[PDB]
Amino acid sequence: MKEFYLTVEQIGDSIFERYIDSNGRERTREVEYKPSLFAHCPESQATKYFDIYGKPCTRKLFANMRDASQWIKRMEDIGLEALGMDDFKLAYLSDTYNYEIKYDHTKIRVANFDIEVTSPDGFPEPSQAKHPIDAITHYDSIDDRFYVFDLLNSPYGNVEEWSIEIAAKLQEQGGDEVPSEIIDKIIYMPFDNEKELLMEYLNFWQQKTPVILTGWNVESFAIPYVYNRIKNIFGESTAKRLSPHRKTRVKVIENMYGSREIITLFGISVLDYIDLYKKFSFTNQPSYSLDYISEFELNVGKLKYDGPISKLRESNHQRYISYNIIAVYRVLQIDAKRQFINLSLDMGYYAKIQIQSVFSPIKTWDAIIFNSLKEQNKVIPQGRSHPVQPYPGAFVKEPIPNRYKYVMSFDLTSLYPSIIRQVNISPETIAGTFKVAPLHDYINAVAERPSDVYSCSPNGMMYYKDRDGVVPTEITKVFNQRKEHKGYMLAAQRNGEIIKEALHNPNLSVDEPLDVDYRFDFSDEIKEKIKKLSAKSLNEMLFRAQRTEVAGMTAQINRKLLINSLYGALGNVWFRYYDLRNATAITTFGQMALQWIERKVNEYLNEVCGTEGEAFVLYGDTDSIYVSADKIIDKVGESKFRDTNHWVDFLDKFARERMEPAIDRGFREMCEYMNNKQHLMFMDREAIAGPPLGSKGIGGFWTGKKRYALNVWDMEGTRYAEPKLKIMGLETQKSSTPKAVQKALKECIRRMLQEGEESLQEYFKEFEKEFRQLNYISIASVSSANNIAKYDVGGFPGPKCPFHIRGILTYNRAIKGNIDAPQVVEGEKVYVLPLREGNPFGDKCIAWPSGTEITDLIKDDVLHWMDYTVLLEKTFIKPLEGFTSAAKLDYEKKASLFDMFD
DNA sequence: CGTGGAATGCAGCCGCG
DNA sequence: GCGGCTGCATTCCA
Repeated sequence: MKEFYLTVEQIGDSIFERYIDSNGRERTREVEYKPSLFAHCPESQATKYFDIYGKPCTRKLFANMRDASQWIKRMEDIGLEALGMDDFKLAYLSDTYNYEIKYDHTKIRVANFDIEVTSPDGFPEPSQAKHPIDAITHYDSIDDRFYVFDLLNSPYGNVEEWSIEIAAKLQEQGGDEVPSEIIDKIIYMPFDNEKELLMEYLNFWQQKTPVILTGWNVESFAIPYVYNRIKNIFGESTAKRLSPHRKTRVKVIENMYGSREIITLFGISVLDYIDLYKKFSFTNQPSYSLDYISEFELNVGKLKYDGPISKLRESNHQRYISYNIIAVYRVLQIDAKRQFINLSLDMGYYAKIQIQSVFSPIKTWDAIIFNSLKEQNKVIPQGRSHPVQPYPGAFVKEPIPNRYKYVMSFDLTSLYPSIIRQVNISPETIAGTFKVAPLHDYINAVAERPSDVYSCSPNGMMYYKDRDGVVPTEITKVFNQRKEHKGYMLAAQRNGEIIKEALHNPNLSVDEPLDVDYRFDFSDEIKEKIKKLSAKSLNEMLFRAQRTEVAGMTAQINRKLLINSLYGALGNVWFRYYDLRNATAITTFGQMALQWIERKVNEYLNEVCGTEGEAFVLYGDTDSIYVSADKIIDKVGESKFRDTNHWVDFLDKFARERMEPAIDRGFREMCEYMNNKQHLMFMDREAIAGPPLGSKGIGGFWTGKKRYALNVWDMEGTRYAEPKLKIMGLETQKSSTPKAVQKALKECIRRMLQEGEESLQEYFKEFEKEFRQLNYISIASVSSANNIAKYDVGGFPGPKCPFHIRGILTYNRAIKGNIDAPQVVEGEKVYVLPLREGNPFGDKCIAWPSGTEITDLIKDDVLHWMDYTVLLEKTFIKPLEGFTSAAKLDYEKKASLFDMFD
């Protein structure tokens, strides 16, 4: 098989690499890699190397990376550019694997673990690791086994062994309900003392050293804990065995008002699934704990248990171990879904970099570009330093707060990557500048044409139209790849149909499954060849037919990820190809583009509706625009439509046959106006919203920028059986809104958009009448408490102490002198509730930890003094008032008309 | 080290017979 | 007594 790398590290003058050799066996090797950097040389000197600017460079082959680094230093002291890949691991990787990397994940050891540390005090700080590790479940992808290490005796109790039989049983049976899929994949290992446990684990760890290390928070907890626990009990060199090259290093990170340390293990790639999630989930959740995410992704979280976790081992050691096992597994399941590990591997090997760098847009693109330029003997620019100079971004139209009955949204395809291609923006394509006129003079097409020789941008930047830019070329390549892969898909879906006929018209003749490439389209000599084929073996020809299709789908996703993570890199000063003028060129262009089309779409909808100067475009936002179709409906009559689905088709037909052509004509003019290298501005109809035909409901409403709601029926050609509410920015997406409320808000909105004023009123009056009878946890506002002691002057609010930080004070007091009371930990979230004066608590509000009910020590009184009026008014009424005001509706009859004023 | 647009809860001032 | 503003807090469109 092809030979690929697992991990690479540079340890002072040496390259340590773990890799899969030609026979599939894992290997590790040390190499005194000889790096090569480049310097500019005179034309007289003949070479095959030139920088991206065409200037000739002489190649310099150093004896060791140290010398190379030393050289770069001297070059900075003289003031001369030092071209070449400064990251020697990348270079080494480029040379050792100069060909499309093809790996077999089946040979890559992916470890997934979690630990348990019984702690009486607070959270057991990893940097200290003051308490014994009483459990470790470590899953190995190569063996597909869960290795459990159980501590039988510790200063916190001596327990019996964990029963697998009991673990398999049902809850109602006194069991732990550990799934039947992993019940036979468990290997239990109890121990008498912790030293015996740690040393056995560390030993197992040498036998099956992970290549990829994952888990939930394993990088900020698990790893540091185990490492420090071992370093303190045994010495530091023993703790270093966690690294296959016996090298570690502590890193420091400052998040908010404090810091945390992680341990770097040379020779391993740590992809903490919590970070992996946050980066590729693209679904911001209110809580990122495994229990929340697992419940939200798997529809079931981590096992349940009674009493505090710090006492679970002493109270029910059986559930304690099972809870540990299930924790590891829950993460494995989420991955069975999102497949973010694979997403990392295939992405890392594409760019040819350390898998853990998949977290950096910069590192990935620098790696991708470096490899391209290298193939054509070109030398990359020297990483230069740049002052963080904020530049303008996307244009967002200030909407007129109001209701909108019919709406049609349109979006531009990959706006930023597109503009880079169309204008041909790149550090080496800069040709010159030109007298810049007010952006508006460009949007209304009244400014002088920038130039008739160079591709231009509204910020005054001019680019060569002939030469191919380095950046643009590279994006285009990825775009072209995403396409060639949809091709391997939209085909492996049809070639799979000519095979799906296994029972439709089966045959016989028992033999091996037909040998053909399911990817590339089938042949006629093979289409007629599948006649005399066994219907039994015919199934395997569909396993690959279905496999290839997915293999394709799992191909474009990665490509769009790169495409989308380019502008950021390019806009990031630490990027090799960064350039402030280019970033502003891309971005300012986007603005002209979005407002130029706005004008066109308005000019057109007026010259089609007869109107003189109507504002059809009610909102814009970076790359999309929302249009009002009201005038278009009235131009035919709502009565002239059978049902809702009838006026919907009308608009769709109108957009594709009238709008698109208008839009494209328009954008083409702009391309000619800016004398761009190529027309790439493409819009597509996105949504179509409106109220149910013959219903007193309003279309939707806009409160302000980024804040609105629509009732959509057709999203990009996809008609819904039931209209879906598209609420954006409103308080329904606000995690801080108590359930009962945030719920009641969506229903308030729905009634507004599909039923009308009167319906909304009926609901509001109902909800208020049935508010007290709602659960106190449900009607409570959630908040995260940061920096509490800063406003805690002896148990009381300090310098303008926040509302949520106040209640924490009233709480810390009410339970001051109790360890059984749920402790409110800094950096976490808490429930908040107002209190009526005269309350035996001191303050006007109280807040306790989240996901937990108020301690029975003060629960009774809290549930007796919580100010119900103040509560509703602030979380329901106040925000609904925001919606109804903009929508021009009342949520309460007899309201005042003059309120809108003063 | 992955870049700009922008929309509020409170918490305290200041300005007026 | 409540009407302007400003305190950065915190989240979210692209």
